[PDB]
Amino acid sequence: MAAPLPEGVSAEAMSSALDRFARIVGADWVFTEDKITPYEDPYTISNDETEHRPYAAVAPASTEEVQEIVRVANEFGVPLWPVSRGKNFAYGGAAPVMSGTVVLDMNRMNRILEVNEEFGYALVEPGVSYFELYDYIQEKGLKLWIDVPDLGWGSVVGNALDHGIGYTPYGDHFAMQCGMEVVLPNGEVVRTGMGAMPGNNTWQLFKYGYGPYVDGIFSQSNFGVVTKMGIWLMPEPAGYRPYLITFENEDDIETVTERLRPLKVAGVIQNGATVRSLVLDAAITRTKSQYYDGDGPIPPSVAKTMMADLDLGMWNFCGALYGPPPVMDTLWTAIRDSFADIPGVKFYFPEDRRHKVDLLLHRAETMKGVPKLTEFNFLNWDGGGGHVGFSPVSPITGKDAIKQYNMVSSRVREYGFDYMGLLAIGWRDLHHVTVIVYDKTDPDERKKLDELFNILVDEAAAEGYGEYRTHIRYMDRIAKTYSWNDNALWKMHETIKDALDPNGILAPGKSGIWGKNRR
Amino acid sequence: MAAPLPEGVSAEAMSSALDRFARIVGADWVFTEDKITPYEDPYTISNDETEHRPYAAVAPASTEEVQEIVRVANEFGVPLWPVSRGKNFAYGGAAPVMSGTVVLDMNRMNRILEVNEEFGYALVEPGVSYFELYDYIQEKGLKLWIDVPDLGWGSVVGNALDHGIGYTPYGDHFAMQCGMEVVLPNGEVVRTGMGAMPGNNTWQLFKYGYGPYVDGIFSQSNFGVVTKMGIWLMPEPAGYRPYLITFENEDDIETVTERLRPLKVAGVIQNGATVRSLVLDAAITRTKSQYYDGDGPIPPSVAKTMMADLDLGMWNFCGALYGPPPVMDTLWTAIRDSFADIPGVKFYFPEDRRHKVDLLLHRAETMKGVPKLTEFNFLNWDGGGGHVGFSPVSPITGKDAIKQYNMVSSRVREYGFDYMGLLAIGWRDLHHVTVIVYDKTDPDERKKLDELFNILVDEAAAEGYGEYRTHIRYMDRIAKTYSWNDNALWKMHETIKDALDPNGILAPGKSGIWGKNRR
Ligand SMILES: *Cc1cc2c(cc1C)nc1c(=O)[nH]c(=O)nc-1n2C[C@H](O)[C@H](O)[C@H](O)COP(=O)(O)OP(=O)(O)OC[C@H]1O[C@@H](n2cnc3c(N)ncnc32)[C@H](O)[C@@H]1O
Ligand SMILES: *Cc1cc2c(cc1C)nc1c(=O)[nH]c(=O)nc-1n2C[C@H](O)[C@H](O)[C@H](O)COP(=O)(O)OP(=O)(O)OC[C@H]1O[C@@H](n2cnc3c(N)ncnc32)[C@H](O)[C@@H]1O
Ligand SMILES: C=CCc1ccc(O)c(OC)c1
Ligand SMILES: C=CCc1ccc(O)c(OC)c1
Repeated sequence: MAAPLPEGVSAEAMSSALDRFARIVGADWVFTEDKITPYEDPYTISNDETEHRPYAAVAPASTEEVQEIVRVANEFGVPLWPVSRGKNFAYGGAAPVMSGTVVLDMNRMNRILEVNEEFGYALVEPGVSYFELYDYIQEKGLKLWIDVPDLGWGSVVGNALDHGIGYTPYGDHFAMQCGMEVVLPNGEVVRTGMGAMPGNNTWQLFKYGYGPYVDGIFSQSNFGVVTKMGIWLMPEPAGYRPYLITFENEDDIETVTERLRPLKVAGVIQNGATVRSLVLDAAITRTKSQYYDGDGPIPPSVAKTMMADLDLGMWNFCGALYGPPPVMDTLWTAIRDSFADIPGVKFYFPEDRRHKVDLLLHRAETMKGVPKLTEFNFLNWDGGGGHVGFSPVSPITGKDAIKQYNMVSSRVREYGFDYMGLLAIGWRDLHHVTVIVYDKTDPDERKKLDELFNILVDEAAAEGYGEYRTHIRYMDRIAKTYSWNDNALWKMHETIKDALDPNGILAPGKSGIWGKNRR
Repeated sequence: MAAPLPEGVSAEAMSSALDRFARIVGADWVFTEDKITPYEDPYTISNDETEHRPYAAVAPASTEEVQEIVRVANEFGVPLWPVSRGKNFAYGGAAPVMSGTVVLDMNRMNRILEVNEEFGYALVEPGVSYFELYDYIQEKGLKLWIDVPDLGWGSVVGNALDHGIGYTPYGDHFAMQCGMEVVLPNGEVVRTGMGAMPGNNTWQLFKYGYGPYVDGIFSQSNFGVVTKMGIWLMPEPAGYRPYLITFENEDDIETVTERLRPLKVAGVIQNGATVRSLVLDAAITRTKSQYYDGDGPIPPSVAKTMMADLDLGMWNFCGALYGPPPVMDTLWTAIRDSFADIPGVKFYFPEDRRHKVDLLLHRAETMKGVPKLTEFNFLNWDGGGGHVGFSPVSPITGKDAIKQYNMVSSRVREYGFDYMGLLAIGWRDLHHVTVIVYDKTDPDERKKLDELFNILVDEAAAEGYGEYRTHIRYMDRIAKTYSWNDNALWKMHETIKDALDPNGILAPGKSGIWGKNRR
């Protein structure tokens, strides 16, 4: 039941590390036994209780405390798993790849250092939630919008660092980053970009500074602990019009994707708009048992009944227009005209929706940066479960979108799960995120889910498709798919890992990076 | 006369390396003795003939040749200076920081691998010029625009890697980079992003791939040799209207900058528009001798004559509108109304310019990505010179812009040069590039220029202002300005440098990064 020590670390070295942590942060902020529960992955996959088990957690309240924790980790060989808020649900929560790792929980580092209206940026510590930043802005009356993922309880910092996405024009969270403070694995502190200039007034204004542009190496990484991050924020626009376009046929995603490509590449679709499958959208407001008594995935009659009941299609394109009315009118003509000849297509603004509790009314808040927790509802689809994200990247091409749709949905449904797919529209790509809802308390369901997930990764890789982000359980497996020139890129990451973190004390296994002591 | 050997490298070691280079590339493509002259800085600053002298150059035609050159460099400890085209004029040309370095000239690697109209991207080798990419697009009738710096003979790759800028909405060249192939300092080759996925179709569509985001560490860097690079390209817009707004008073730049800020942060100003001083703009079509017979910088009465003769201001704001006419009309109303109340303001479209050879008619081409060589015209201003760029970063704030103007123009004029100032508007910053035109053939003028440059650096840094880019001569001095926490950031760069390049054979001194054998 209890976590094992990490390999190569004695009870004495662990015990000396945890006493030193308690001196740095205070005894109230070192969590070791009954108190480790929140750091376990909430959505279990393994049936092996020795896997992904944190030994303890430590909750610092300053950069100095993070530095001291990292120095102690080096002294005793005790590996850390840094998290900003640790809400990485469906990718492991706050749990580490390697059992015995100590979570470094930066929740209590929740200072909003600055929100600047005139330049549209925030400078935040890692414990700052989307709810907290949003509330600060509303309280101060600042004419800025934030960009939120579906769950507002996450970290502005942590989500961006994991290459997270939201649903406004600022939906590429890491792309909006500007300036960061990093505790390097030796416990030294650096500031990137203009933050390296003493007395600067440009840390959050100009990304590069001078010399190598290194901010990105601390994203999806174990090269450092990020303790402050700047992020650009969108000025409140002069107008906002959310829309939903629904498609009748699963096979419409091919032509729909062809039509989205020129609109997104030219920026006529201004936001990280989405195309969401029926069940993902139905599960926000309904449960399977309201339409079907069976244990399988839904049959076609059930899909069609849900579509007619909820005014949803098999595919649901949710986007928004932003700016002065004459600009929004022009963009709407180009978007509407692109879809208007597909048989079965329907166009909605919010005023056109029948239900008070409705997909479009919900996503209208998301696409103006309003944090919420409504998306958690899809976990009740089959009575209450966990989820995991299978998140391959696609070109914005109909051939690829319908290929991935067919490959993923056929397998998910074969293993007894409904298909719940998001196509998140990036600058030149789709993130295809399949959320697989399963009973995480049931060892037989966990076994099927694990087998299915390995199949989806292998079949996607055999088609030249890689994941952008993954669960702690599969980080090695995904690294091994990026194998060009005999794993050349991971050999370079391991070179950088050994130089910055020779003792391998930061997040062993994050993104399949281990360091020389554990390779 | 001849370059010295690099310190620590024997005549035998150099001779053995150069013979091995000739076996790799062919004896015709190793340049020594008289064939070295194009690799010298054309715009000399030092009065010491032993400084910034390349020993030789080698001109490979494939990534494989680049890899074998790098392996031989490691074997003999012979340092390389990689350039894509080596047209870095005003920052050293192709010349190295450290005398005795061999230039690794990638001009002959000039394949356009792909230009993709429907996804708006190109994949290019380092030798591809902006002319070549532009001409390929026009010949194939592809509906794409490129983004050019003022000089079209530079490298799409090399300019981006040095954080170069241009004048369309795609003006931040490095920001539009997607996917690269790098020869690491050990001679191994890696592909970043989705390039690491065998059989991918997403290298130029999704920046990150999976894991640490490293593309940035190879910009303004000596961490590797970039051999292929993707870049996003703008779809040809539905319309295009370039404009010039002129201001009568040198002090107008304070209020003008205050008004530019909200327009830029909200994206109403769609491109990397520019505010250029009178002399920089006058010098595109006139010489000082046509207005003034005096020895040094122009007096106020001569400025007023020039302004009325050319329809220029003390400050000239050159931008463009892009997209459908209703969009261009809406953005123009916001831009025009922001400046309308400034005494002495004048607004011009191309049809309003009375000169046939004119600043606006020239920059109208630049702001739709037409490569040209007309910007060298300003070098005629005082009878023929070279130039160096003093390039501090500023907030988009009136107070900062007028402070930098006063600091820089005072000192430049005091040392006998005219002030020629560009404020290139980025997303949240101004790049303030002062081009100092000087008689590069005169040791007394080079001594004044060198002393002036040192003063501009030290005075800017005393005000918390750092340069985004600099000349080879000043790379150490600029690195030493980014000194926060006892030079913490450069200690990290040196850690990564020693891990990737233990022999220190890539570009010692680039961005003030030397490697353990030479610091
Ligand atoms: C189940 C689920 C998940 C989900 C979602 C909807 C549901 C129902 N909607 C999402 C969305 O729309 N967009 C998105 O990007 N993610 C979405 N998710 C996934 C996930 O829940 C969220 O992304 C969530 O916000 C992530 O958690 P949080 O924001 O708390 O981030 P974290 O756990 O602290 O950090 C993630 C990992 O990054 C590394 N890390 C984080 N902080 C640091 C610092 N400061 N230094 C170094 N590394 C850091 C760690 O590897 C950490 O595990
Ligand atoms: C005098 C002048 C300069 C100038 C300009 C106008 C005038 C009159 N206008 C500019 C503009 O509008 N925008 C801009 O960014 N620069 C402008 N300049 C400056 C300069 O001349 C140009 O930027 C020019 O394009 C740069 O030269 P080029 O494009 O040929 O680039 P390079 O010399 O090959 O590379 C520059 C440095 O980067 C590193 N490097 C380059 N390639 C590699 C590869 N493949 N791998 C690793 N490092 C690389 C080197 O340090 C190289 O010296
Ligand atoms: C409804 C799903 C939203 C979602 C978006 C992006 C993600 O990476 C993700 O991971 C589990 C979930
Ligand atoms: C006319 C000046 C254009 C210009 C722009 C950016 C640069 O860095 C530059 O360097 C000298 C020159």
